[PDB]
Amino acid sequence: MTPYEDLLRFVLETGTPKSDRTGTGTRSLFGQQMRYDLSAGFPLLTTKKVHFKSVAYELLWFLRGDSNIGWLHEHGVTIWDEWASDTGELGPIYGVQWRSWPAPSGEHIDQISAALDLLRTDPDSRRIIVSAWNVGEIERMALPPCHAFFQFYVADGRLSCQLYQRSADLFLGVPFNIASYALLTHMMAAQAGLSVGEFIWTGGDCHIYDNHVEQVRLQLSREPRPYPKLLLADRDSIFEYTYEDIVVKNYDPHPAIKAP
Amino acid sequence: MTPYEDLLRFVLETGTPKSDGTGTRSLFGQQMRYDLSAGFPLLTTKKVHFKSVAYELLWFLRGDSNIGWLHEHGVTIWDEWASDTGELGPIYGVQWRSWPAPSGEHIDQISAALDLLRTDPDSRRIIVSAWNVGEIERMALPPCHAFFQFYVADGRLSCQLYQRSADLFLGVPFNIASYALLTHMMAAQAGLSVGEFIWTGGDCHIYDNHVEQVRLQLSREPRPYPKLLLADRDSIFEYTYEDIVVKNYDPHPAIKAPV
Ligand SMILES: O=c1ccn([C@H]2C[C@H](O)[C@@H](COP(=O)(O)O)O2)c(=O)[nH]1
Ligand SMILES: O=c1ccn([C@H]2C[C@H](O)[C@@H](COP(=O)(O)O)O2)c(=O)[nH]1
Repeated sequence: MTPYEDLLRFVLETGTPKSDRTGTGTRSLFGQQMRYDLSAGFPLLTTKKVHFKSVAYELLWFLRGDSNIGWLHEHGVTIWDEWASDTGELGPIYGVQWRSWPAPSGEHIDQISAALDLLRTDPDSRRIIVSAWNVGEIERMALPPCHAFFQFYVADGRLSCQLYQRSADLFLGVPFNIASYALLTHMMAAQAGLSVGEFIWTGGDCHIYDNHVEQVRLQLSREPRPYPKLLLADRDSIFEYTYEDIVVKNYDPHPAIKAP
Repeated sequence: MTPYEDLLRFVLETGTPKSDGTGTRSLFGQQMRYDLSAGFPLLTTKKVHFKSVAYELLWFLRGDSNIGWLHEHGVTIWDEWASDTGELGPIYGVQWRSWPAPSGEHIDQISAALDLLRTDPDSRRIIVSAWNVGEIERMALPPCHAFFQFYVADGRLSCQLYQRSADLFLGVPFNIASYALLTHMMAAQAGLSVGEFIWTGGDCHIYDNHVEQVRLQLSREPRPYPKLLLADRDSIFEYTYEDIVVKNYDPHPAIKAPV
């Protein structure tokens, strides 16, 4: 019922001091795991208000296979601007690898479509995998992939997804990542004719930045509310979902906490 | 602490029955954690064939696509898949040592990782991937231990493996010992102590034809782990089988992989 907050508390109390690329100190643990039963509720956080619009649009953008911020801008989303070129380009980041992993043949692999196929025709496959960690291409990316690699699993007509995320800004970043992949899992399940199972979040370096400590204590003092419910309009292709096809119902968070 | 045996028990009791030719019990997203300071996680509840483990890893480090070097040393675990020339495709070690970049250049992920460990231990990008989406079809089969990350805190090197598919009875004992061993080498080459080895799996399964063997293993009292000693070397690529001594290994009898 509070996998994120449990993890957040554990790292707060138990994390090891560790210097960071950004010059801010962190407390961190390595190899941590959160598990959500999606059937019980949609894990958009209630102990602090999370901006779902940013989440949903970024995901739709990924599913386009889009390396340009343009389409995000058409929709008022600016979360990627900082890193873009004067043309708006970011290099072959997430979505580009999801939809268009360049194969030696000179062709391209749509990992999203490949996975949906497997889920429909061979649900017991243990190879239903999407990777964004394209070693040869990472240098051309504005940023190395963070949520790097994910797998699907099917049991009893329920779809599960496990994400491997190599680095996790537990306070500022992870709440978006959880919501994003949960959303992805609903979209995949709907398109594969399955229901939702578990979302499993597995992290590499899980850290609380030193300048978020007070914000974390605030958030940990709050009693979680019941989770909202996720609803999707009917579509016959994952690539046809729009922002308007998604509804987050009964989302009742505590107030947003702004970070320094 | 016996994370392996715990996991085995857990999957045996709560696993979902499934298909694939043999059926399995399956759980998804299971994690195991070993403090390498406390001992080398070479299983004591059955004799684990470490010879095959150690040689396989050394073979990986070589970047070798062909099984020749493994026969040279008596190891037959990869036979069932080789071509008549004994090639396997760009499996594990090819990806570790020479991931083909679009530039025509090859990336040595091992050296890159070692270099970060020496140069920038705080890095959260210290990763080796075998999951080369474009090359998987050329491989005799797709990678199981698909990729791994290193992490340093307080001079201690931890490693995390992501393994998409896990034969809990036959495969996982090797995967643990192999990545445990690789962490010791990396730590030594980097001037670090050993921290934790974290095993994270995808489809974690016991084959239906392994249940009796699994029960035998679980009735056995676990014994203290052995200790691993690595002779000195100047480079991770120069280690040899003889550099690797597992002291004080006192396992219960091996358990034959059924037919
Ligand atoms: O989807 C993301 C992307 C980034 N980060 C955080 C983790 C790190 O704190 C930082 C990126 O820093 P590096 O690990 O690359 O150094 O951003 C996330 O938490 N989730
Ligand atoms: O290092 C390895 C390699 C393979 N396997 C197992 C997992 C599966 O049972 C089988 C590979 O089959 P697929 O998941 O590819 O179907 O081998 C392991 O457990 N460890």
